[PDB]
Amino acid sequence: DTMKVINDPIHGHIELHPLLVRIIDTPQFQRLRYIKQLGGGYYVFPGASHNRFEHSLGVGYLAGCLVHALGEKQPELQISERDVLCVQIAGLCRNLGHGPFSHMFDGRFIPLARPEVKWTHEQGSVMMFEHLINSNGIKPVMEQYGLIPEEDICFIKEQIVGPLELWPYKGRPENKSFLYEIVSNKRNGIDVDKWDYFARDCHHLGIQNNFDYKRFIKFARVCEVDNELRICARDKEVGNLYDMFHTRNSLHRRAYQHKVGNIIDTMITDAFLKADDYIEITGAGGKKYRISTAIDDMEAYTKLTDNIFLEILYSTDPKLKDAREILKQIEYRNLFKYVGETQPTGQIKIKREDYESLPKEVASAKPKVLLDVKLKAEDFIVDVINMDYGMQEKNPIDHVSFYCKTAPNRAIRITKNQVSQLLPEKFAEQLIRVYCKKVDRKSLYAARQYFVQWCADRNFTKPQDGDVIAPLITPQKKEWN
Amino acid sequence: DTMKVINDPIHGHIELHPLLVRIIDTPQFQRLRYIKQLGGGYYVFPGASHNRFEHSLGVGYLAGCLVHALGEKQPELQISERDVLCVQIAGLCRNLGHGPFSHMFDGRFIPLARPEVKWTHEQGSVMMFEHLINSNGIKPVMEQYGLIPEEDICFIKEQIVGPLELWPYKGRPENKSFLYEIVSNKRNGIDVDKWDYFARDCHHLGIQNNFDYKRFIKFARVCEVDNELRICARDKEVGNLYDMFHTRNSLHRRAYQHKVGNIIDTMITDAFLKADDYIEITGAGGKKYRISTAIDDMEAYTKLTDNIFLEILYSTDPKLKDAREILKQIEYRNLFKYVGETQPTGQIKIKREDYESLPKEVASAKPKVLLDVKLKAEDFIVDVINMDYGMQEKNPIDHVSFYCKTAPNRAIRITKNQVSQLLPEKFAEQLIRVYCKKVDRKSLYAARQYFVQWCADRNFTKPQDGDVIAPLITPQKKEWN
Amino acid sequence: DTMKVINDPIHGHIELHPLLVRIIDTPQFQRLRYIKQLGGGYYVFPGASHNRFEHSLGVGYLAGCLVHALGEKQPELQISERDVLCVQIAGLCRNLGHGPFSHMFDGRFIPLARPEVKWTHEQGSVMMFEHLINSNGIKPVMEQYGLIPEEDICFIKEQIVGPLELWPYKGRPENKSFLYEIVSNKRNGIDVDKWDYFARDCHHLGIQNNFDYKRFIKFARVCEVDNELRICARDKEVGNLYDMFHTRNSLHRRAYQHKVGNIIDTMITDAFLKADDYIEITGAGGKKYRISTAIDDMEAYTKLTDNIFLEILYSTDPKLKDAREILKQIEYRNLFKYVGETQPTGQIKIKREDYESLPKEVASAKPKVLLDVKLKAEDFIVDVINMDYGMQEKNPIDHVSFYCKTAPNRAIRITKNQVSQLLPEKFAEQLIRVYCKKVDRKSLYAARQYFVQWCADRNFTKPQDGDVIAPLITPQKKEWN
Amino acid sequence: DTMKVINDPIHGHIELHPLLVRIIDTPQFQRLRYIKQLGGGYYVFPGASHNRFEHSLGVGYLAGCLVHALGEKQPELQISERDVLCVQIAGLCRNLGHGPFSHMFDGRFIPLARPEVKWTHEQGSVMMFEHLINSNGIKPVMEQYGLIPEEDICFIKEQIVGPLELWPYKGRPENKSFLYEIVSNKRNGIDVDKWDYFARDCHHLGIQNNFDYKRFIKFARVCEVDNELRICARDKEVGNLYDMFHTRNSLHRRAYQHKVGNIIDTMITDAFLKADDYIEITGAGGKKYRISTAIDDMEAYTKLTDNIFLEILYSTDPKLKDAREILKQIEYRNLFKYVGETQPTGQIKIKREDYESLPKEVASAKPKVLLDVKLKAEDFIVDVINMDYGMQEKNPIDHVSFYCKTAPNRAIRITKNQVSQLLPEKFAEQLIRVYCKKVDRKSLYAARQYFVQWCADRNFTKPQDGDVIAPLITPQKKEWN
Ligand SMILES: Nc1nc2c(ncn2[C@H]2C[C@H](O)[C@@H](COP(=O)(O)OP(=O)(O)OP(=O)(O)O)O2)c(=O)[nH]1
Ligand SMILES: Nc1nc2c(ncn2[C@H]2C[C@H](O)[C@@H](COP(=O)(O)OP(=O)(O)OP(=O)(O)O)O2)c(=O)[nH]1
Ligand SMILES: Nc1nc2c(ncn2[C@H]2C[C@H](O)[C@@H](COP(=O)(O)OP(=O)(O)OP(=O)(O)O)O2)c(=O)[nH]1
Ligand SMILES: Nc1nc2c(ncn2[C@H]2C[C@H](O)[C@@H](COP(=O)(O)OP(=O)(O)OP(=O)(O)O)O2)c(=O)[nH]1
Repeated sequence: DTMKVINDPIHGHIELHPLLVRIIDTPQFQRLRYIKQLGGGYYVFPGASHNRFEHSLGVGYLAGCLVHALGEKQPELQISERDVLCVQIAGLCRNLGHGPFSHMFDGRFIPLARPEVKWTHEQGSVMMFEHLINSNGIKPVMEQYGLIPEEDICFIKEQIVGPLELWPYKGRPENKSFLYEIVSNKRNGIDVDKWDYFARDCHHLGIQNNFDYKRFIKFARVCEVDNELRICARDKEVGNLYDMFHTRNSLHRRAYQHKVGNIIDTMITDAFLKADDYIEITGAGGKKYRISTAIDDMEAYTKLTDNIFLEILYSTDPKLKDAREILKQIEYRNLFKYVGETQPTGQIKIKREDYESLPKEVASAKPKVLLDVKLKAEDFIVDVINMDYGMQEKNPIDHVSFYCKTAPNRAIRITKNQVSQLLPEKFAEQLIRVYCKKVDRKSLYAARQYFVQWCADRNFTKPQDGDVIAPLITPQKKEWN
Repeated sequence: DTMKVINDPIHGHIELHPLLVRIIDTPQFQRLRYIKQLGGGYYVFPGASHNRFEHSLGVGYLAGCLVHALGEKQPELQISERDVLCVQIAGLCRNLGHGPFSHMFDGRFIPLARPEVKWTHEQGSVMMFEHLINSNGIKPVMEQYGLIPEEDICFIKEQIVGPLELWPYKGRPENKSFLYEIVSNKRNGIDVDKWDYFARDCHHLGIQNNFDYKRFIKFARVCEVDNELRICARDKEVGNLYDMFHTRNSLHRRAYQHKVGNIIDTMITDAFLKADDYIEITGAGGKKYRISTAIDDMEAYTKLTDNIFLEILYSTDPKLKDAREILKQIEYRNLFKYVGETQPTGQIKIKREDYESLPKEVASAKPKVLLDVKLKAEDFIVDVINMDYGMQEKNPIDHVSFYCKTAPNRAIRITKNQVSQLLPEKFAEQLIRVYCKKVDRKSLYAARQYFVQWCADRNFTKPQDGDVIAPLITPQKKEWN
Repeated sequence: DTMKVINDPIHGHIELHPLLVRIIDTPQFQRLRYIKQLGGGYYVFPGASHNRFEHSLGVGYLAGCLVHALGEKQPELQISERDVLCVQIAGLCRNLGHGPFSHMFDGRFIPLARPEVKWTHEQGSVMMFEHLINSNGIKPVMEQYGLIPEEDICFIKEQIVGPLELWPYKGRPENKSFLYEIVSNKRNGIDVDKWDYFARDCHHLGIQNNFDYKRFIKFARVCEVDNELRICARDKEVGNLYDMFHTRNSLHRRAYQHKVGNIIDTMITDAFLKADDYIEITGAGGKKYRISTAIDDMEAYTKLTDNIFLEILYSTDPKLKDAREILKQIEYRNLFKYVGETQPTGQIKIKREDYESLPKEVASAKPKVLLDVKLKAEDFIVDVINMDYGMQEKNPIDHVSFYCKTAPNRAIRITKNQVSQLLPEKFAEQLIRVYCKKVDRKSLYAARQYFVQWCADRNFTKPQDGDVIAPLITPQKKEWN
Repeated sequence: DTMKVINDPIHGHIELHPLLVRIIDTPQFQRLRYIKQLGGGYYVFPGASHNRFEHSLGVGYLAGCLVHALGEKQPELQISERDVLCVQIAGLCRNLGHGPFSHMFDGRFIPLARPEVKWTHEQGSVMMFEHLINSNGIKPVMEQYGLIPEEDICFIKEQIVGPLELWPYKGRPENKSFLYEIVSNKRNGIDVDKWDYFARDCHHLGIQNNFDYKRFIKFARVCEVDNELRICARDKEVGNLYDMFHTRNSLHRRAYQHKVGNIIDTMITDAFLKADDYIEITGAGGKKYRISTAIDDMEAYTKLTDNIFLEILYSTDPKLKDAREILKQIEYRNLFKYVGETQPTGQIKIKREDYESLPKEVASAKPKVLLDVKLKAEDFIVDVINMDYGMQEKNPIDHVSFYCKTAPNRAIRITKNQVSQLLPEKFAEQLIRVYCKKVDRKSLYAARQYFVQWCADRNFTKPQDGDVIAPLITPQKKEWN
């Protein structure tokens, strides 16, 4: 068997080693063709038809580019072909755990369907990878190409999910620490997975990408930091690193958190929840699983993709009527109505436990306005979005090591003040979107009054259209004007 | 209510009139989200994840651009807002009739499943459009925005499929004949549908597009030709028009007729044929249809998309085992093996009626090579591809009218010699690909010997790799040496 | 005479009205072919070969696009063909006043050569425009196409330079106030000139542009604000508007203020100053002008372009030896050495009057570190860069009017807190770059010690490489540690 | 000294070895910043501001990419770092010999100014390279980095100009023959110089490029052919190779041979010829040269760039009045008028020696039409363009070697019949453009009559607009009708 070339619109011609091809040509990997990268986003950006499969190829490619570049510049690192292949495989396989409509599944559906369980796509990816290896006789192929399965499978999993539990890794030692910063960077989030989705999502969304990953690679080096060998960026690239996270935030703002994309994701999730008792997925030993329990059996999970949306949509069973009707309303674009957006002021943050109390709060507000209709808690959806630089409150650039041209082997730190006073002073905030399930004109008018009143009662920010949608309410709050 | 803006990666911001939005937001139109533009091509070019839905939006957009531009430059044409809307609707809806995996359905599956019927995507599009209008109460909406449904629905259908049967059209008169040249140009094939797929397919495939549709629009005018008002191009654009068809041929050669893309399409078609007795699709009156008969009932056809592939793949029914196994082999990349390509020589053309006799012919050849295995007719697939400039033998540029700068209202003709001696001497040819269903090394070696011998016996062209794959056969033919 | 089409890499096919063509085809306009958009930037980014001429065409094009879009959406504005042409002409002609190497001339050379005079490219553009009109018999042509020269020439000049001096404009009245916001927006800096250079500079520099001007145009409307009709943006676009200025800042940071591009601009300016007594430029009446005095006579200024660089470089006159030698050193890449960058802290701001005193201060600093060589004020260059959002300390978005979907004719305001807490807290800062004219290793080491000591003495920010370049000095300043 | 990174819009980040930087940072190399790649093309395509300098960097980059890829795939070739550097230097330096406005200088000016001499840019590049090496002490630097100047300078020159005059090369032996196929491919024209200008010219012109050089590199291998090791392409790439030449032809047709770009080049050449007696360029020993004789002294030639255009344009010397006036007319767009285009038929070919007789022939034609004015030989310009695939009549693909997947070390040939029947049947043709120096309406009408009559008299092809421009002449020729 020989290497294969794949033409990708983002990366051009990607060379795949025979071992990589063997891993790719399995039901577990090919499954990713049937899961949309941006889920409900496709229903707002028609270009975003792209799936997790092509993203995965790109991540594997870029992982190879970075590890190869480091090895070529610094032979002293002793990076090996075996190392390169393991990094590529991890890059290739770190999206294996995604479910129907990607983030919607891990972000919205599973938390509601199975609150007791803890689930992440990372854990899913490790489980799927194991299933892929075992179901397709990959281990023999790995030794054929010089890999040592026991150590290297461990190494690959560790790159995906982190320590499987002083040096916490078993797949490689401290001297090769930098290898763990390529595919999924737990230290500061600067990894090749972001680089591919920036470029790929932008290509499909029809929005341009400002981050130059090729430049980053060119300026990347490995230096000793606290007795570890780690990837360091050239000092002058610090502005570009801040911009990388800015680009991520802008993609979330324009696309991933689009108000309508989110509501479509919300509606699809509700449809899945209502279908969950009735859809069956056959797993290992012929046993039957549900959408919510397929995560327990990888054989079942292998067959859990975006297709479930169509299975529900095309169903005739009366048990599926409620779920089916929701999806049909999406098709007719009878969506829940966006009422508005606000943000908390000052120190105050909204806790995850409190999310459920929020619709009730909106319904409880007493706008001093005559209303034809009275709305109830159940008529409102409140979606809270945490926007940050990937490390909650923290500045990820405080967790980057740099080097300077006069001493390329000496790692240094750079503070925010040393860079620009125009940069963010905070690295996390919350957006609160409110929608109404009643779509009639009178209901929407009422919803706007409750919403703006709630904002005022809580001293949230004035909605941008507040003076238009609620001219009677906005005047009462002095701070607003 | 109001117009909507959609951001498209190819065209940027597309404005959709409220009437267009009403048509788009229906089950019949949204269905196109679930049908891949390039079908099996996605399995060779990972970027080609795009669906018929986004292509349809682009076609409607470009149809609007062209009709609008003509009206702005030539007020004397009396192009009306009603005309603009009807052209946009036709552009939007001319892909409604496509089936699962696009060309595979009309090009491969239906011809085999229903040889008696004559089916085209164009006919399908008209039927689906009628179903869309009737199922969603569109006619009242058309009247609201100034359309006259009887005349305008006729006009829209005519743009899609041609005369529904001296001026043959009923939707518009001879003085608006040019309007019929925008969405689906039956005169010479220069239409906005091609312009969108050139740009869109290129963007997703990762191959660059050489044709400038915007330039064409800028140089397009309407002139009187044989007592009809028709779209004419500036004389000087003739080279670019030849190049448009060159671009189309290159896209077919690189992508649409990719040997492996074609074989995947072939395998999927075989799977569908084997599943056809067992898959049920519920149509009007709760009644049940097959993949092959859903075309008879639009309610059933509405639910016939690429999902069928996954329904088969994920099935457990023993009756579907053979169909399911084919799709599973696609996943493992255990595909039928490409043996080679050849072409007829001289005046020889291969008739459609003779396609079935070809595998037998290959199996009947007697290569003077020792073979451990003997292959049979059923082990071979022979795929004949007709590559042309869209009008069989004819030069489409002979069916274009031009105008010159010194007399912009005077239509002229331009012959091929008046342009370049480097242009094609012929405008149609045939490519013949041979594959083998037995994938083992010995079988593939044998298949190569039969194939090259068959080529020699028929006086077809020497396969490009003939001296390598069949060194003992190739020497025999004098014409090849 | 008829309209002309120009193919532009940024905008595609641009249509130019015959009047515009007459203006373009003059020595005064064609001159812009010989002035680089980014001056010394070309010597760092080899792609940035582009000239002011093609930028000007793009600005004229976009000015037309915006005025046309507003008129089509809001017929009630009574925008006239005469208005459209005047806006296009202003867009076309607002770069006429640029001198050799663009910003370098107005930003560096003229302030040093002619400190008494107040010169701006805007003033230059008005003067050149007048010279263009008068020298080429344009006024008759304007009348031919329906313009009224007295009012319209005034209007065009006002768009370029602002009031020529309660409504301050004479070219158009308050009802057409929005027209003044297109070409050069004095209210908030959101104009089509920025939009072209973002796209064009990015195209040539090899840096991606993330601002979508076409989207902005689509969402732009005219609303009444304080008894003026002004351009308003859709409320939703506010994030994108903040990002427009972010993009501008990033282009300055990456490209326009590149440390080496700036030093090359500095060296070229020094060469021009040394050549100024000896280069002659023949103006009106055969009178001779200097590089520094050509601005006084437009006939002379017409012949003052980047050519002057080559005239000096290729000269043999002994008087030009010093100037010529500087340019020759640029060619050998024997440039002054970059020592580092710092910023003021707290309330501290560096005044224009204090710039020379800066080199002396650096030279005056006493490191406490032994040095082989002693450096003098004259050996240092200190370049102070004011980075802001175009309105000094002010937030330009506070000077934008918005509209909301529920009331598109009602102008509103949006504050920064209503948007994101991750946005800049400040909108202006200063960067201080230090270079050394002595390029030897010992001199450079000494320069680094003086520089970091100076930073510490002034309480400026710690240079990013401070611990590497000046390990002895960095510890002393507690604030840094 | 260390490697430098340059950001290029076409290639992104290009790494330059220190030796390459030393060569680049010389007056001889930096000169290329002041010569436009497409000469007069800039005056038709405003995007084409790019210069020979940035093209040269790209060619050096791609030369490195190809040689490095071959070495990585085939260690047995024994490609050395020394080899890589020499190939890069040749790629970098193969444009050193270009003169003002590029092709205009070698293609139009020198043939007229110095008919006795045989001059090519290739010869110029070798001379300039020698001058560069000797003037800047490069040989010691070459030795420092492991080059052997005697052998390697010879090798570099040979790559640029071919054998310096059975293996004809002295710089490398037959086992490294493939190295000579990278920078300037004398065998078939497939070289990295074309690849850069395709991409770069397209980027700037605003026309898309459809040739994928990266793909070509990926599929390139070295195989033994007639006792030489030569670069071979994968068999299936043959279509793409035909398309490479098609792309070249299309760029010539759309851009490089644009009728107006050519006439501007013609006018500039005439201006240079009229200025030649009076412009002085100071060369070695202070001696003076003319535009036409600067090619004799490299020190003078170093200072011969596009600036000559501006020196003439800005001159006041009465002796330069005639030359200056031509350039001023270009600025006013008072260009000679395009009359039309035709081609020879049958076997007819127009020799270089006969070009002079053509204007007289046109003037001699007797159209049987009444004319107000009589035109003379001197009023006509006849421009003959040879359009081919780079090898005159020959098919360059007949001079390409291929390999097949089954036997990657075995070189094969592929004939045109083996490929596509839609490909060109001829590989060379001539275009004849006629212009008139008299631009008045009566003169232009007369010119059209003479032109079409001449075409008929000679049995050339019917001009595309012939029936409009000469309705009384075209009916006469039966072949046309
Ligand atoms: N850019 C470009 N990409 C192509 C072209 N033809 C195919 N591709 C894409 C499709 C695949 O993603 C990738 C590899 O396709 P190939 O046809 O070279 O591989 P295939 O396995 O069919 O051929 P082989 O097994 O090597 O004979 O390149 C082309 O002409 N241009
Ligand atoms: N280029 C670009 N496209 C965007 C941005 N935000 C949204 N889009 C895309 C998504 C859709 O295809 C299209 C329209 O999205 P909008 O958010 O403007 O429409 P939506 O109906 O959500 O808002 P509206 O109903 O007007 O309040 O533009 C953006 O910031 N930049
Ligand atoms: N994209 C593209 N641009 C072209 C092509 N040919 C010329 N251009 C560019 C060059 C100019 O910037 C612009 C107009 O060129 P044209 O050749 O159409 O105008 P020209 O005045 O030479 O012809 P005309 O006076 O109309 O007979 O378009 C082409 O084939 N494709
Ligand atoms: N894409 C991109 N290119 C940049 C950026 N900054 C500079 N460049 C370009 C300009 C040059 O062509 C090339 C190298 O610029 P650098 O600033 O990295 O090199 P420089 O020699 O100025 O710094 P050094 O000597 O390494 O301290 O990259 C950036 O932020 N993004």
